[PDB]
This record gives sequence, C-alpha cells and structure tokens, in this order.
Amino acid sequence: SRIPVVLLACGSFNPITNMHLRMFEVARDHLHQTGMYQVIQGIISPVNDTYGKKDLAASHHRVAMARLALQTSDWIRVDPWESEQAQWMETVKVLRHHHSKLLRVPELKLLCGADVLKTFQTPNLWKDAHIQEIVEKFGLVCVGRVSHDPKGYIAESPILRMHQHNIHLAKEPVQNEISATYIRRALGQGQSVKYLIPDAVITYIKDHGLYT
Amino acid sequence: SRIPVVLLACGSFNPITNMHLRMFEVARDHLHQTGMYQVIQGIISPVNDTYGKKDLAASHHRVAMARLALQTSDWIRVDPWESEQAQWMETVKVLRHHHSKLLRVPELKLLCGADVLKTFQTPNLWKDAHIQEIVEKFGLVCVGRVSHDPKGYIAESPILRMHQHNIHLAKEPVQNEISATYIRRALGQGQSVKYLIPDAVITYIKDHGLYT
Amino acid sequence: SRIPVVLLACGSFNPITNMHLRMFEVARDHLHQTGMYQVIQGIISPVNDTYGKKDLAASHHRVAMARLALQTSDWIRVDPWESEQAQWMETVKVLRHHHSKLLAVPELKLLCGADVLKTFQTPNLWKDAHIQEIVEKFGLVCVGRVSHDPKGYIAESPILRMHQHNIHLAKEPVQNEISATYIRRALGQGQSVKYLIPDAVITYIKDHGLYTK
Amino acid sequence: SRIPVVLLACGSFNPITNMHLRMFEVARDHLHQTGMYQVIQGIISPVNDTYGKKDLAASHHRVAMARLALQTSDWIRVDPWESEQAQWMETVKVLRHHHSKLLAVPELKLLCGADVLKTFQTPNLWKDAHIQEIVEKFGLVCVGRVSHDPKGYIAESPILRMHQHNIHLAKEPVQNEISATYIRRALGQGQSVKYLIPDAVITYIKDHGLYTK
Ligand SMILES: Nc1ncnc2c1ncn2[C@@H]1O[C@H](COP(=O)(O)OP(=O)(O)OC[C@H]2O[C@@H]([n+]3cccc(C(=O)O)c3)[C@H](O)[C@@H]2O)[C@@H](O)[C@H]1O
Ligand SMILES: Nc1ncnc2c1ncn2[C@@H]1O[C@H](COP(=O)(O)OP(=O)(O)OC[C@H]2O[C@@H]([n+]3cccc(C(=O)O)c3)[C@H](O)[C@@H]2O)[C@@H](O)[C@H]1O
Ligand SMILES: Nc1ncnc2c1ncn2[C@@H]1O[C@H](COP(=O)(O)OP(=O)(O)OC[C@H]2O[C@@H]([n+]3cccc(C(=O)O)c3)[C@H](O)[C@@H]2O)[C@@H](O)[C@H]1O
Ligand SMILES: Nc1ncnc2c1ncn2[C@@H]1O[C@H](COP(=O)(O)OP(=O)(O)OC[C@H]2O[C@@H]([n+]3cccc(C(=O)O)c3)[C@H](O)[C@@H]2O)[C@@H](O)[C@H]1O
Repeated sequence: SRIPVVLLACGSFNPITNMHLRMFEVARDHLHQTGMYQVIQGIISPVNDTYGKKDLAASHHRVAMARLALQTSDWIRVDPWESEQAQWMETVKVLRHHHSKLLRVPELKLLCGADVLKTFQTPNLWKDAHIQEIVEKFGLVCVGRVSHDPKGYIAESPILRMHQHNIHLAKEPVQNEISATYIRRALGQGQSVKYLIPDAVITYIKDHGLYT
Repeated sequence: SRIPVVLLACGSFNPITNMHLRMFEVARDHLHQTGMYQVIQGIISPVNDTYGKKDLAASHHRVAMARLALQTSDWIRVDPWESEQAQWMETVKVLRHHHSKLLRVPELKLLCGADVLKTFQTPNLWKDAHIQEIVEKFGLVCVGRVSHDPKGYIAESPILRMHQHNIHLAKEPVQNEISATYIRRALGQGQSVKYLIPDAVITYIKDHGLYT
Repeated sequence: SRIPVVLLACGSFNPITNMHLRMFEVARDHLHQTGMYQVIQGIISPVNDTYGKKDLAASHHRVAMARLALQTSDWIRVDPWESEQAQWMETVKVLRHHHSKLLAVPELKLLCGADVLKTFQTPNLWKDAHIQEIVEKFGLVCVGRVSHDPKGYIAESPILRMHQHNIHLAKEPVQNEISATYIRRALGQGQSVKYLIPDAVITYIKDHGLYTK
Repeated sequence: SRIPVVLLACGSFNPITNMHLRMFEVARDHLHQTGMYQVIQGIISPVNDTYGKKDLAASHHRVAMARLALQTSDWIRVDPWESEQAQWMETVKVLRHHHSKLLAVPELKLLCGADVLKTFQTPNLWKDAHIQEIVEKFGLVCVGRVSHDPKGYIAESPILRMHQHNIHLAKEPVQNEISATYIRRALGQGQSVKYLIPDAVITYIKDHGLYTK
C-alpha cells in the first residue's frame, strides 16, 4: 500500500501566483509516479510579517489571497498558523508544528523550488542541524527551476547527499519563470497580470489596494 | 484622440492556454503604453480542421474551450467564422473578413507570437503579397518569445522593414514557454495541467474525452 | 560491441554559434550513454545559397567560419559538398550522399534541434516520404530546446511514432537559447557577441566585413 | 567627454564560464550605449577559500582558470589579491582596495548578475551600510537573468531606490542560464562542457584533475 503524504510549502506568497500553484501539481504527480506515495493534502503556509528586509503585504492579506487562489483546488489549503505567530519561525519549527497536528501517520514533506536548495548553501542562512532534520525527519520535494541544478546541489552538500531517499526531484518540463517581484511591479504600474495569477487574487488585490 | 484597435489572433488553440491568453493582455498594455491606441476588442479565431498535417481536436471543441477560457475576459471573444468555413483559409482572408464586419473605423491588427514572424521566412509557407498586405493594410503586434529575435526578423525582411510603423513589438518580461504539445501529452498521460490552462477548459477536456 | 555513428548537421550556420556546436557535444554524450553507440565523427553541412527567402552570408564564408570554429574540435568537421552544388538540395539527398561517402559500415544520423522536428509538421515543407526515409534508413538525434516538446512531436506523427527507436532525444539541462538572428543584429550594431560564438569566427567576421548593417 | 570606468566582478568562478565572461561584454556595451562612460578595464576577483559552506576548487586553480580564460580578452584580467588574503573579505572592502589601487580618476563599479541584487534582501547576509556604500560610492552594473526582476528589486529597496542613478541595468535579449553547478556535475560524470566554458579552462581542469567525483 502507498504511504500517505502531506506537502507543506513555506514562503512569502506575496502574492501567490500560478507558478507557486503549479509547483504543487507537479510535485504531486511526481510522487504518485514513483508508485510509493499517495499525496493526500497540500498546505500553503505564508511567512510571518517580521521576516526579512522586504516589505510584504500584511499576512492576513497573503492568507486571504492564497485562500481565494485555492478555492478551486480540491486538495491544497492555506494554513495561517505560521503567519499568526508573534514572530518569524524557522521552517523546521513549522514542519514540527504541522507534523504534531497530523498526529492530533502520513509523511510530512517540505515542498519547494530548486532555488530553495541553493539557499541551503548561503552563509548563516539555514542552520545545518535544521537542514539535516528537514531531510532526515521529514523529507523534501524539489521542483525544477531554470538556472538551477538540484542534482548538483544535493551531491555537493554533505548533509543532503546522505539523505537522498528522502529527497525527491520533480522535473518541470515547462518554462515557468514568472517572478512575484515582477507581478508586484506590473500591478504598481497599472499593467495586467491576468493569466499569471488567479482572477480572484487579482480582484482581491484591486479591492484592497494592494501593491500600489 | 486614440485610434480604436481590434486584435485578431489566428491559430490552432489546441487547446487554448494561459500563454495564448497572456499574449492579448501584454499586447493590449503595449499598445496603450504608446498612447496612440485604444484596444477595444480581442478576437480568437481557431483554424479550420483541414489545416496542416497535425490532428487537432474538432473545431467545435476548440471554439468551445476558447469560449470557456474567455468567459472571464471582459474584452476578448472567440469567433468561429474561420473554423466554420468548408476549407482552410489564408490568414489575410480572415483579416479581410473581420475587417469587413467592422464596417458592417477601428484598426484591425494581427496578433501573434514572435515565432510567427519567423515562419514568414519559411519557403512556400506564406505568400509575400500576403505578408505585405498584413503589415501594410492591417498591422501586426508581436509578443516576444524565448529564442526569437523579432527586431532581427523585421530588419532582415525586405517587406517588414518597410512597414515598421505598422509593426508593434511588445516585449514579454516573464519567461512563459508552455507548449500546447506538452499540455496534450501531459493530459494523455493523466497528468495535471492545472494552472497552465483555465480550469473550465480542463473540465471541458475531461467531460468530452479530448486528448486521450 | 558499439556500432559506429557519424552525426550530420544540416543548417544555415549564419554564422555557426556556440549553441550549434554544443548540440554536437550533447548528442554524442547522449548516444554514448545509451551504451550501444560510438560517435566517430560529426559533420557540419552549411546550406546552399539558393535556399529560403532570407539573405544568408555567402556559403564560401559560412563554410570558412565553420572550419575556423572547428579547428579546436578533434571530431567535428565542416563539409562544403552540399553548399557547392548548383542548387539547394533536400536533406534526405545530403544524407544519401554522405552515406555513400562512408561506403561493417557506420550509421549516419541527422543531428538537429527539437525545433526542426516541429518543422516536419509544416504544410508543404518536408515530403512525407523523405521524413520516413530520414528516420528509418538514417536516424535522428534531436537536442532539446526551450518551448518544444520532442516526445509529443513523435507521439503525434504516425511516421515518427512508427520509427521512434531510430529517434534519439538528447536533453541538455541547460538554457542555451541564443539565436543567430540576434547574433547578426548585434554584430550589425557594433555590439559584442564574444562568448556566444567562437573567437575565430568573430575574427573572420571582422576581417571580411560580414553582417554589416 | 566620457568618464573612465573599471568593472569589478567578485564571485566564486568555480569554474569561470562563458556566461560569467559574457556578463562583462554585455555590461560594457550597455555603459557605452549610455554615452557617458568608457569602460577601460574589467577585473575578475575570485573569492577566498574560507568563503561559504560549499567546497570550492582551490583559489590557486580558480585564479589560474580565469587567467587562461582571459588570455583571449584584451580588456579583462584576473586579480588574485582578494583570494590571497588570510580570510574572506566583504565585497565593499575589495572595492575599496581596488579603488585605492587606481589612485581625474576612473569610477570603479561592481559588476554582477541580477541574482546578486536579489541577495541584498537576504537576512543577515549583506550589511545595509555596505549595500549603501557599494551603490553610492562605487556603483553597480547588473546583468539580467531569467526569473529575476532588477527594476522591482531597486524599487522595493529604499537604499537602492535612493541611489538608482548609480545602478545600471544591462539587459541581454539572450537566454544564457548555464549554471556552474551543472558544469561541475557534468565534468564529474565525464560529460562534455565544451562550448559552455572556454577551451583553455577545460584543458586546465583535465590537466589538474579538477571537479572529479
Ligand atoms: N517559478 C517557480 N517555479 C517553481 N517554484 C517556484 C517558482 N516561483 C517560486 N517558487 C517556489 O515558491 C516557494 C515560495 O516562494 P516565495 O514566495 O518567493 O517565498 P520565499 O521568500 O522564497 O520563501 C522563504 C521561505 O524560507 C524560509 N526560510 C528562509 C531562510 C532560513 C530559514 C530557516 O528555517 O532557517 C527558513 C522562510 O521562513 C520562508 O518560509 C519557494 O519554495 C520557491 O522555490
Ligand atoms: N508561450 C507563448 N508566448 C507567446 N505567444 C505564444 C505562445 N504560445 C503560443 N503563442 C502564440 O499563439 C498563437 C497561436 O498559436 P498556435 O495555437 O500554436 O497556432 P499555430 O499553429 O502556431 O497557428 C498557425 C496559424 O497561422 C496561419 N497560417 C500559417 C501558415 C501560412 C498562412 C497564410 O495565410 O499563408 C497562415 C494558420 O492558418 C493559423 O491561423 C501564435 O501567434 C503563437 O505565436
Ligand atoms: N539554441 C539551440 N539549441 C539547440 N539546437 C539549436 C539551437 N540553435 C540552433 N539549433 C539547431 O541548429 C541547427 C542548424 O540551425 P540553423 O543554422 O538555424 O539552420 P536552419 O535554417 O534552421 O536549417 C534548415 C535546414 O533544414 C533543411 N530543410 C528545411 C526544410 C525542408 C527540407 C527538406 O529536405 O525537405 C530541408 C535545409 O536544407 C537546411 O539544411 C538546427 O538543427 C537547429 O535546430
Ligand atoms: N547565467 C548568468 N548570467 C548572468 N550573470 C551570471 C550568470 N551566472 C552567474 N552570473 C554572475 O556571475 C557572478 C559570479 O558568479 P558566482 O561564481 O556564482 O559567484 P557567487 O558565489 O554567486 O559570488 C558571491 C560573491 O558575493 C560576495 N558576497 C556574498 C554575500 C555577502 C557579501 C558581503 O560583502 O557582505 C559578499 C562574495 O564575497 C562573493 O564575491 C555573479 O555576479 C553572478 O550573478
């Protein structure tokens, strides 16, 4: 029988885009392809407002847009927990929290784009103990992205290369490089982003005067 | 005052995708940017079933999917005329027909991706007299595409370079290279194409057993 | 053991670029990775000057630039035969010629980008019987390109599908979409194309005043 | 008339690739096209071996490969100073050093890809005062890269926005997303990387057994 899996994507989602969404679909299809898993749920967890130097739209707006984006999904949902904490939280702690909730046992895996794996290499960015826990205790499903070589990142990381059974590389056969930064700039300039992000998200953005 | 413009996109739309749709949005924003035009309507005209060697889904299905895709557009519509003719028709004749309908005067311009301009160079593909009429009588709005150099195609074409006032190059700042061929293959394999094409189009495809 | 293979690339090479050369390397590694082939040579065959609607630099120059580009390759050479003929020649005929030239005999395969595979679909472009002879009697090695889906092209063409075993899809996880059209325009504007095409080619272009506005 | 400019590129260059070199050419043409600058030199400065978490080839080798790659450039040279220091050094300090070296004086600007511009946003990575001195006292020339939106990065950073006149966005209408990570993995697998990095670099790599699995 197949192992039940829940995919957790942590990120800014400022705003959520069709690209972030496609990431779940490709990841799910990949895991199902292996024959060993049965993805049962997808979770979008927007980062807290105290994170980073960049000024994101308020967390309640990012959760609301993600929710609207997912109204048309029958397996992916947004979870505000992380954004509703008083402070930013390292991702491994978000995995721990969501794992606990699952026990109130499916496997919880972190879902991310290849650019994320590359940040594992950034000085003082991620704790090595955390990278190890993520791939050893939970699991990692990485979706390809132009200009990134996931296989190489894994091979060159002493930590990742020792936990490949728990790392799944899902290749993106389509060229999808739509930047959220670009989306925000286009909106600020009054230009269309239709067909780049869900219509409901576009409406919400207009209604609430976001990115202007 | 601004010159009223109607954009006509001729193609297979087998099926229509978010990329084909984004093409209209970018083209419209570009023309509006110049300050000289006011795009009043967009028209998707699916090619007839006798065209080419490739086996397309029946024209009534392609029109139906385009219609569903456009239900959420307030300015773009599908026009079945071309696909409802007994035989394939050169594009200039589709422009002539739609121009006549406009008179029962806005400017009618052909909308296409950069790869189209490149086919103008294919031996025995397009009649030179037709390429001239399209750019001289109507106009051409070209949206960028990875691997294509529209400025060079124009400069190297004796015909195009003499009619640049009627050619508008709209640059696509986003990397959007989602192939319809890939979409069809993914669907045939039972894989998701959600977030690549509109949900309503996906539903229609399933309902009518298309691309299987 | 491994069967010998010669790769033939027909195209404009106006001018030959690093991308065109990369195609040969990717294809060879791919064929070797299958374990059944041993690529022994690559051939660059610039198209005749009567070809198409686009003005190409003289074949004399395109052959020269390819030769100079290939001076640093130990397995790929340029062959001017096709360009020296009185007129343009269908690709199947160039394959036939080079096959005879080879005549326990190595297999000659057409090397091309995925885009060319898409052109097989173009009405009145390639004769169906030629596409058939190309994939059946020779073989095709196709290198991936952004925006193209070679697997789908093959599945949607009855001819390609039937002879798919003779079609080798090589994929390069790299994005190398550098068009020769852009190369020519940049050169005409006095901009650099260094590191996009070989230094020897840029030298020849400058020395012979090619691609000037 | 035009003010003289020296371009400084700090990075790993593990190994230097055609893409890294292309960056210099695109940036120079861009600056010249503005009409107010005259690029007189480019400098490749490989990072110190104590840098980061990733294992890099020895700086001795990275400097050597850059020198060999640049033998065919008449304006870009490699400078080992940064890599010869006892430890990693913040980029603003390397700029300060090379500026003093120049000391009616040319302007020294940091040359980088758009991705580096995005790293300015990374928490605890770049000191805000350094980002400020880099864009105000030196200048930044950024080359576009797929998936990045330099214009938005600048608009969203108060510091960058305030000194945007000293940030030059160069765009190359070409897709050249060839990662050095892929280059290293391919080399470790015995695959070709010819036409992705300079022939002289491949020779050095083979001769010194670099990037072996
Ligand atoms: N075109 C595309 N194709 C495929 N994937 C794409 C994509 N665009 C975005 N993505 C993916 O979308 C996801 C979210 O993107 P985005 O909204 O930009 O989110 P982003 O800012 O990239 O997310 C940063 C996340 O990492 C966490 N973090 C950072 C640093 C250290 C630690 C720690 O625990 O020590 C944790 C942080 O708390 C936050 O959850 C990413 O996984 C990205 O790769
Ligand atoms: N990712 C993307 N980014 C930007 N644009 C994109 C795109 N994907 C498709 N497109 C554009 O979508 C449009 C439709 O695409 P697709 O569905 O593939 O349609 P396609 O098969 O490329 O369309 C062929 C059209 O050209 C006409 N034609 C061909 C040859 C000769 C003559 C003549 O009159 O002599 C006429 C033909 O009747 C038909 O209307 C194209 O303009 C394409 O460039
Ligand atoms: N970035 C890139 N990545 C991978 N491959 C890339 C590439 N850029 C070009 N290429 C490849 O380079 C090669 C040469 O490119 P280019 O210089 O543009 O050559 P191109 O003009 O595309 O070559 C046309 C060729 O097809 C032949 N043809 C056409 C139509 C009908 C028939 C017939 O026999 O009926 C024959 C014609 O005789 C000529 O040899 C192509 O195979 C192209 O796919
Ligand atoms: N395809 C492509 N198109 C355009 N540009 C491309 C490229 N591939 C790489 N590049 C560019 O090549 C250059 C070198 O690449 P790579 O070899 O990967 O170098 P990389 O590891 O990205 O360089 C990091 C550099 O940033 C410095 N840094 C980092 C963090 C904090 C601080 C500080 O002072 O606080 C300084 C560090 O000392 C080092 O010099 C980069 O500018 C990159 O953007």
